[PDB]
Amino acid sequence: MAGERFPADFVWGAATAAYQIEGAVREDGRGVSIWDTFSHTPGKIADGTTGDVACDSYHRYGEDIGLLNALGMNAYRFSIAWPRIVPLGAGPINQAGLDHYSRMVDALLGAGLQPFVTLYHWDLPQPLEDRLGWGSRATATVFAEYADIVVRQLGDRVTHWATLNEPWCSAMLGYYLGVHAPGHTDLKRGLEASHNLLLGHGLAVQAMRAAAPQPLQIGIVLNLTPTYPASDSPEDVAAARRFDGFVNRWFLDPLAGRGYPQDMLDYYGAAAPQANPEDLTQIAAPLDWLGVNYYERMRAVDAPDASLPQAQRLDDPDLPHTADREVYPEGLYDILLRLHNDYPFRPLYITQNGCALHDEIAEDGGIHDGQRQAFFEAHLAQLQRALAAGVPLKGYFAWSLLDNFEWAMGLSMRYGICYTNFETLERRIKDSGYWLRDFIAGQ
Ligand SMILES: OC[C@H]1O[C@@H](O)[C@H](O)[C@@H](O)[C@@H]1O
Repeated sequence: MAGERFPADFVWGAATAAYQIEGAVREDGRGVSIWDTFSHTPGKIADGTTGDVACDSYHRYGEDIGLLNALGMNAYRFSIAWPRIVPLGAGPINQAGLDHYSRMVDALLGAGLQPFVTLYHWDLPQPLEDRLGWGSRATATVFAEYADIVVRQLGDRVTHWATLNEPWCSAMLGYYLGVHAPGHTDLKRGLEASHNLLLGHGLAVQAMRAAAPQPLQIGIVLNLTPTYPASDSPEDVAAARRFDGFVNRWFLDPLAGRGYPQDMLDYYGAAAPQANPEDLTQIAAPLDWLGVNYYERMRAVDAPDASLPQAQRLDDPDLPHTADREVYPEGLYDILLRLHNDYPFRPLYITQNGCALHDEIAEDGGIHDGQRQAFFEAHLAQLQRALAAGVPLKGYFAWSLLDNFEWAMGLSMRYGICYTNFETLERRIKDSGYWLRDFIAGQ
């Protein structure tokens, strides 16, 4: 319809992550990941669940393909589990793991679904964490070797690759705030991890281009949180700037060849890595695209007594909330306009966008998730505004294809466009999924 059309070659998909969906944690040579360790640690997961079974997608990926087909998607964004490919992190290959993903790629291509592969969505092999994990430069080197191994096997068929998904999460939630695996709580550890993740990224790009049998389109995927000061006071504006630095610019700027943002370097002081020029060069290895994951904004107030970056969220109770977040579609417009005007990355993909609700199977057997339908409608409206402004946006992936193991929240927190019955492993398309289907089909 008028003003609602996307390009005919637009990528339309849904996204998942391996540990969240696959299960089969010890099958076919898979090693132990930090998320195996962490979810089996008492108290770390809200509801006592683990990824041991999850959606059982290792075995049931064909059912997932069925859902993607029923939704009329043309792509699927998924991650490869490093523990299935190099079970010790640095060590022998596990060919059974590569063969699994090779079959899955062929199944997707046979269904007309373009695979968008993420190499790292948080499942670091535990042996590497025993040697400091992302706290060690050596983890970056062996990440790049893993990236080489996978591209050698799959790069004849998969053109679109991301290295990392959300390094801010891996570094800050995993090593500073302790809420994600491996669960450390130190700023310096988080910042060191952030550097070695970026370095791993850059080394992997270069290794991937060398190993690939055809030219690849290589990206990185960042979560970006547009930040707004709660008032125009100097204290609140500065807090917004610091939070923006903490999440967004700390990664955008070095990727853009701009070094680390100097305001944040000066703020972090000696807790930040010494970033020698050689490493910054590697970090800025040229990228073919950037993936944006968008959920929420941050409306920031100063919080002098809080941990760095001394900025807390002030919830606007005017705006409505999902099960776990404030809904703010216009922030997607703002962040895309910022990337378009202020940074060099292009084209752009929205690699995750979605929401969590208290979804229930209704008496009729459907899932009436109208707030999620409205979430998608409003965000896609902002993407059409962004396209109208000249933003080079080439695709959209709904987060998530199906309800899954939602990290520290366990099975409790449902982000799917399809409902997963975790006892029977049945999947059912929610109403929001049928809305997406029909919206995409109108294209
Ligand atoms: O809650 C937002 C988060 O959802 C998770 O399901 C995804 O794996 C993350 O990549 C994302 O940061």
